[PDB]
Amino acid sequence: SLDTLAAKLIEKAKDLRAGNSTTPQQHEALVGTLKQVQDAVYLPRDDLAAMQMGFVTAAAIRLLLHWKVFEKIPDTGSIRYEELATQVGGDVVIITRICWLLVATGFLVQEGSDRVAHTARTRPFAGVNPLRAWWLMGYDEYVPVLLAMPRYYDTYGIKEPTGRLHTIKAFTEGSPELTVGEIMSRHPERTANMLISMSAMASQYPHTGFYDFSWVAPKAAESATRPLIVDIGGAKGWTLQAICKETPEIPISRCVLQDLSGVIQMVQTVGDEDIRSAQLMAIDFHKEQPVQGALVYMIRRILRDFGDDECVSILQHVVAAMAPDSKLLIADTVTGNPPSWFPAMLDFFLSTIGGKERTEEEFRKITARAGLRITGIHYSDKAEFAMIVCEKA
Amino acid sequence: SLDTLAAKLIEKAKDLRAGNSTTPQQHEALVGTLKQVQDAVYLPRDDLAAMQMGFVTAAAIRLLLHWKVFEKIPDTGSIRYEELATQVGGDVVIITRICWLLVATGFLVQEGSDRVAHTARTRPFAGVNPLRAWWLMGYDEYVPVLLAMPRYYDTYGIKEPTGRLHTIKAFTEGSPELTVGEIMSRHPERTANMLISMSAMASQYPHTGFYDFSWVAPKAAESATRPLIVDIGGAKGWTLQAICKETPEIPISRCVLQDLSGVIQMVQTVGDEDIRSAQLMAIDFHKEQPVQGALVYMIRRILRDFGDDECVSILQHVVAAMAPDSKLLIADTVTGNPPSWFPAMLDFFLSTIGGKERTEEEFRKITARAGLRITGIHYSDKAEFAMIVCEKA
Ligand SMILES: Nc1ncnc2c1ncn2[C@@H]1O[C@H](CSCC[C@H](N)C(=O)O)[C@@H](O)[C@H]1O
Ligand SMILES: Nc1ncnc2c1ncn2[C@@H]1O[C@H](CSCC[C@H](N)C(=O)O)[C@@H](O)[C@H]1O
Repeated sequence: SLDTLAAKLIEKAKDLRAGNSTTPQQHEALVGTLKQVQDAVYLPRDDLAAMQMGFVTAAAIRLLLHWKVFEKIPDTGSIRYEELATQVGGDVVIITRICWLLVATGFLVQEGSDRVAHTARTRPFAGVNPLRAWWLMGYDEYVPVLLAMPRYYDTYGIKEPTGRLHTIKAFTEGSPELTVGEIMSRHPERTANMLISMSAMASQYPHTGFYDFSWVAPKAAESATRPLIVDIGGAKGWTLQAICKETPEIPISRCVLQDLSGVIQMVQTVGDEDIRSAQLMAIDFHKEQPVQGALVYMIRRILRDFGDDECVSILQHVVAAMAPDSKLLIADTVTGNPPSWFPAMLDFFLSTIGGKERTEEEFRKITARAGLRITGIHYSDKAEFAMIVCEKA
Repeated sequence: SLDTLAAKLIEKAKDLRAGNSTTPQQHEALVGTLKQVQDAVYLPRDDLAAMQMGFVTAAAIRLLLHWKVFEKIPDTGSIRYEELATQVGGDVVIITRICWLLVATGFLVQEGSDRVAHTARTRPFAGVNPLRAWWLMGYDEYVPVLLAMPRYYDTYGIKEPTGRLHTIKAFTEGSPELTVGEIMSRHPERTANMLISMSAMASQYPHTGFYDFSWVAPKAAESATRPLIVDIGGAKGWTLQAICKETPEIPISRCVLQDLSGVIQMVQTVGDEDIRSAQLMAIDFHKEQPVQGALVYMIRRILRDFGDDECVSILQHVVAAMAPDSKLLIADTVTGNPPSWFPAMLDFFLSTIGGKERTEEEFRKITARAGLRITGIHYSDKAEFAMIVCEKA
């Protein structure tokens, strides 16, 4: 309410006067209450004007990024607009007008009428760091695809986008007949930033803590030879390392990391001593599962990138390798009906490449097509991210 | 400070509890305080999340609008996603996934597992109305232009765009020979939407209530043909209708509604009997004012669309048509320095069409260059909006 929002501000202001910085918990509670109060107070004209302001504050940030303006405003203190314009090589009037938008929305501050300064909200834009790369990748790569969606569905019909061909992304790029991978292969720099981005995306999901792997240990004692955990598309093997650190009774040397050859060779050359103790295999999980009869096959944050038919193809190759008692674990969001905001947004972004976040019933459909039955679903603390446990039907 | 902000929230809360209802001014003030709270507590990750939520929500709204979903969701009650999908002729799965984005933020409500309902936030999208038209103008006609700004300034240099030709909008449209008004005026559905949007946001752009016209009604008696008010670029004459309703002794038949040929022809097709009884007239105000000796020439929300020199040239044509007792009235946004929140947003948008928001002093310098003397400036008490009353120097 208005009063409880006031109470959280009074508390913040008092605690700062006491040299006690804000808790992350305290911060999320304050911004959540603000949003609640805004949703209660704002009328539709306020909602829509706030949305339009969001477009122009992002466009202003993008333009000042392009002009290298945030780098020229010093981390502390200020710079005169005239001096900023000289260093940029442009007209002080237009540079000032763009800065004034960000002054009016609290991103920058003016010291007098003559000078401009960073705030905490703009310092991440003044140099190299993951937030600035994440920001630029969302803006440059996704906003035009979002704007192209009405035209996309005009062309293809109001139908769920499911293939690796004719994606919204590739359509936006002008090459719907190519895969996003064929398109990105012609764009070195953008391929570099797409690799930065989705490695940062996997940083946000827990590797362990919500699923008990210890049932592997008695199987590992009964059999000295059976492969234990096969990580299909496991990137640099960090999930396997975390699992085996968590349960030392699972020898990483009896686990298998599968990925693309370029990923495996850099694991062979730079990864830790434990991940190099594992069996490392270049594979194409669209075509093959080479390890036969392992206790566990794990597919983590992969199926979300693909439509139902491509997922069933991936799963059927694994099922063919499974022994009757093997488990296939899918680590992904089991999105709710209706979904919470973060998975709902991620699902919208996945629609541009042919993927989606699946409900429990949708996961049951594709696992059954592949000859599997879901026997448990174990949820993490994060946004319905879960371990789906499957056995042969 | 946080403490003065909390204080304002608390006193707002008390009046509501105490029975007194929120006046329009108090609503605008509370929204302003909530924005100040946002600027004071948001961190970069909150800004990134808000940018992403705004862009995704806008794209979901635009798609569901384009698909006629909001039209098919009943005004109250709920409708099954399957019925909705059948009625719009689309796949229930992709329609649900998009609705789920709006459900997650509270724009739509989901009932049970399979029904969806409007809220007050989405009913504006269900049919044609001024607020929806304002939002569509921003989103369809300007958001793609924001994305062209870096290329535009790489093409023409980092300098304030002040020309009526080669605007960023015309650059994006591919029509270097045309002003923005001409571009819009050549497409019937874009024109129709623009006309409807001119009644929106009366909270920023009031049509009556800040300037007294009753002095015109005596002058009406002094002649039978003398034009009383000439509405230069008056769109569909909404402002003339509002003036003539407020002062019934100004007959609309003695008023002239002027606009581009494509706009004025559409006004003929969609206008009611009242405006069709005025004198409609195609003009080009960059080159002419063809009505000589009218009592009042009104120039409402025109000068904001053009740069200084162009505004002087437009005003000069009108000055040349004025009789000695004529008045030239400029109705427009008048903001401070730096601009307030809403004019700051519009100033950034207007840079794409060669215009800007202005202070009172900036307007005084332009009227002086045009040979006008300002005899009064009558501000709205609810908006940064004024009537600037002028006569020949
Ligand atoms: N056809 C293919 N065969 C094997 N691996 C592939 C593949 N296509 C993509 N990959 C790999 O699959 C991974 C998807 S990102 C998922 C990584 C990891 N499972 C996690 O915890 O998030 C990438 O590392 C990529 O290199
Ligand atoms: N060269 C020109 N000659 C006449 N009208 C023009 C014009 N260029 C733009 N316009 C008109 O200027 C108007 C700007 S929008 C302002 C409309 C109205 N006076 C109001 O305040 O509600 C539009 O209707 C547009 O069609």
